[PDB]
Amino acid sequence: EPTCNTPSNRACWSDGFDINTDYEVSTPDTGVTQSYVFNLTEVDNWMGPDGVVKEKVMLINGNIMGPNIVANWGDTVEVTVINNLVTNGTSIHWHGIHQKDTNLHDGANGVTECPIPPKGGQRTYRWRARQYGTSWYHSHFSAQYGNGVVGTIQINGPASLPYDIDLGVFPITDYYYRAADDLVHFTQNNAPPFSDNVLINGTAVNPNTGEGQYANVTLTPGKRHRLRILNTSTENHFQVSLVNHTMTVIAADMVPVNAMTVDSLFLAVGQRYDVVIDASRAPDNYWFNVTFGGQAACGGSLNPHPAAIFHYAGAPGGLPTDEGTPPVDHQCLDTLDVRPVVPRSVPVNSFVKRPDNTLPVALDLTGTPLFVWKVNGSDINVDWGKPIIDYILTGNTSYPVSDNIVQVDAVDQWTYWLIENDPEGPFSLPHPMHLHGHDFLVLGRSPDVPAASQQRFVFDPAVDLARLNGDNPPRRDTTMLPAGGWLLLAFRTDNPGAWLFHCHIAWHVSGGLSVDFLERPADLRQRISQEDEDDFNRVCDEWRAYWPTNPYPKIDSGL
Ligand SMILES: *[C@@H]1O[C@H](CO)[C@@H](O[C@@H]2O[C@H](CO)[C@@H](O)[C@H](O)[C@H]2NC(C)=O)[C@H](O)[C@H]1NC(C)=O
Ligand SMILES: *[C@@H]1O[C@H](CO)[C@@H](O[C@@H]2O[C@H](CO)[C@@H](O)[C@H](O)[C@H]2NC(C)=O)[C@H](O)[C@H]1NC(C)=O
Ligand SMILES: *[C@@H]1O[C@H](CO)[C@@H](O[C@@H]2O[C@H](CO)[C@@H](O)[C@H](O)[C@H]2NC(C)=O)[C@H](O)[C@H]1NC(C)=O
Ligand SMILES: *[C@@H]1O[C@H](CO)[C@@H](O[C@@H]2O[C@H](CO)[C@@H](O)[C@H](O)[C@H]2NC(C)=O)[C@H](O)[C@H]1NC(C)=O
Ligand SMILES: *[C@@H]1O[C@H](CO)[C@@H](O)[C@H](O)[C@H]1NC(C)=O
Ligand SMILES: *[C@@H]1O[C@H](CO)[C@@H](O)[C@H](O)[C@H]1NC(C)=O
Ligand SMILES: [Cl-]
Ligand SMILES: [Cu+2]
Ligand SMILES: [Cu+2]
Ligand SMILES: [Cu+2]
Ligand SMILES: [Cu+2]
Ligand SMILES: [Xe]
Ligand SMILES: [Xe]
Ligand SMILES: [Xe]
Repeated sequence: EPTCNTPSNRACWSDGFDINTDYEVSTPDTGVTQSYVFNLTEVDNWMGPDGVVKEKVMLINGNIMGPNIVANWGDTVEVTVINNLVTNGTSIHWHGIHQKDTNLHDGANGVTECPIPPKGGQRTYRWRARQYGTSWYHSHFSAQYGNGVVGTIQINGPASLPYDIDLGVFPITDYYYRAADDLVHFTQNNAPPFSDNVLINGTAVNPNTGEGQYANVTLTPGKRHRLRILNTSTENHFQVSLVNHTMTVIAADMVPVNAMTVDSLFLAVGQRYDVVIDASRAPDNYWFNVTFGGQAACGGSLNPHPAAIFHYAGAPGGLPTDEGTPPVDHQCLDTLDVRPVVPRSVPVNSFVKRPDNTLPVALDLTGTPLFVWKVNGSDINVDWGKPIIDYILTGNTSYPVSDNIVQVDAVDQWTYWLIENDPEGPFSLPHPMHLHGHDFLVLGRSPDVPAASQQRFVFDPAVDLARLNGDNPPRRDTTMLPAGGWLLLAFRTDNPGAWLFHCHIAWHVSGGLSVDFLERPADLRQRISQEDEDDFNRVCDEWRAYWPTNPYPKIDSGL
């Protein structure tokens, strides 16, 4: 908990801890634990926020999102998850939480654990808050989170700018009336649909019926407000802007950055930005707009103008009256202009593309179903009843090809990775690439061009080394893989474990778009505590015993 964190000095946190402390190697010892229970249930014919009745939802504690997790830098977070769905297993991934030597609590069913069985299955996750900022959690059971199994994480800590009010979490998500599993089946043979609506902080207005409500945020005039924006969608990538206001970014994902004032922001799926907003405009009501760019290549909604209201306290009630100005087209790309407060530096003056450091993404339209995604020649397909961790605990090293294991034995070294976006395929799409267990450095990407321009780019050392940035590049957990192009990433092998790396569009990871970095398997087997081993076995026991009774087939990757 904080001892010197105030509106005038958000840079300070407590004795020996501030915005400049390297939070990757230094953690406050609070001795405090925050507890939550997530009770999952399945509801049919559920009337949602915009009036529309949905066939089926799967909810945490009977709400549209689960608990808002709130703790301090250095606390422990402990969550009991109880699966009262009918047929589905479940696993909760803590997106943005590195799980430093807690790989078994990562929530990747088929990798770190088996799914928690239905009809009362239970498991407790426990992790340390070694990073402060805005994150989120969600099911990793195929596309299950598309049904409602999702919520926010707020870990308090220092910030790179002074601010007066913390408005809290502000999750933005696409919203589909059809259920996740039908959408998985749909996207296996059909391009993904636009979203029926966009929920902002849990609420939206129906574009046809006018039912539902606008998110309504009250700003205190003259004050600096921290707003924690998240994109918790399954596919939609968002552009956001506040009419007649700027936003000053103070963090990207769970990494604080030097303050950057912008008129608008692109958020890929899974991305977060903490911003500061100054209520220094005439007291009034202002639209907060969700827009799309990129020639629909990274999403869209059937609601043409999803919005929230920003209301100055003391202003009249009612709807904003200035519809404002369309933001610049972000071309399905996040900004590489952010600079982490705590710096990292690495050499970018030489690189050789090789099979062992290249991950070629490929759309295969030649099998069944129609749309199958492959990485390095293979579509991922995990075994819920036999996670990689079971191999580790059993000394078995013959992993199925379908597990897309990329084994990395280097101890605490920087590793570089070239991701190629189907430069020779029929067509290519932007993908939000997400890495479990670490933040990566974004050293660079193919030239920024319009998202649907069909331009194809292969890494060329001769011209591309010069475009790389090794001097405190963007560091975060999610970044865009340009359509038709490439992305050059780097992470340090400081955390033994099995760590998924995949596109975060539910339909694409469903259809195979992922690898699994097996980081220091040898060190891993040694760091698994007896309590994690026993509990891993207990849960796998119960799943394996349940699965032969499940009425439904596994129809996708499992992720
Ligand atoms: C998870 O539970 C859902 C909800 O019942 C299942 O989704 C159904 O799946 C079947 C078989 O593919 C479809 O015919 C239905 O249309 C789906 N219903 C809905 C509302 O999506 C899904 O099969 C379950 N997954 C597993 C492996 O148990
Ligand atoms: C997001 O929505 C939540 C849920 O409605 C809001 O939480 C409420 O905040 C108001 C104003 O402080 C309180 O009167 C309620 O008691 C809160 N409800 C709960 C359950 O927390 C939250 O304010 C919204 N976020 C933003 C940024 O406006
Ligand atoms: C959003 O919330 C604010 C805060 O409650 C509402 O502002 C009030 O609006 C009424 C008239 O509707 C005024 O009489 C009050 O003086 C306002 N309170 C404050 C603190 O300014 C506002 O109505 C809400 N906006 C909408 C459209 O629902
Ligand atoms: C921000 O969102 C608002 C509210 O959805 C948009 O306002 C609508 O603008 C359209 C386009 O001309 C009008 O036809 C509607 O009547 C407006 N609706 C309301 C409720 O007033 C606004 O256009 C959006 N601005 C941007 C820049 O996207
Ligand atoms: C889960 O929630 C249900 C429905 O509200 C409740 O009846 C049940 O007791 C809960 N189970 C547990 C173990 O919390
Ligand atoms: C991709 O597969 C090739 C075999 O064709 C292998 O040599 C290479 O190491 C693989 N790359 C990665 C990072 O898995
Ligand atoms: Cl993660
Ligand atoms: Cu995620
Ligand atoms: Cu994740
Ligand atoms: Cu993708
Ligand atoms: Cu994941
Ligand atoms: Xe590099
Ligand atoms: Xe990576
Ligand atoms: Xe990948």
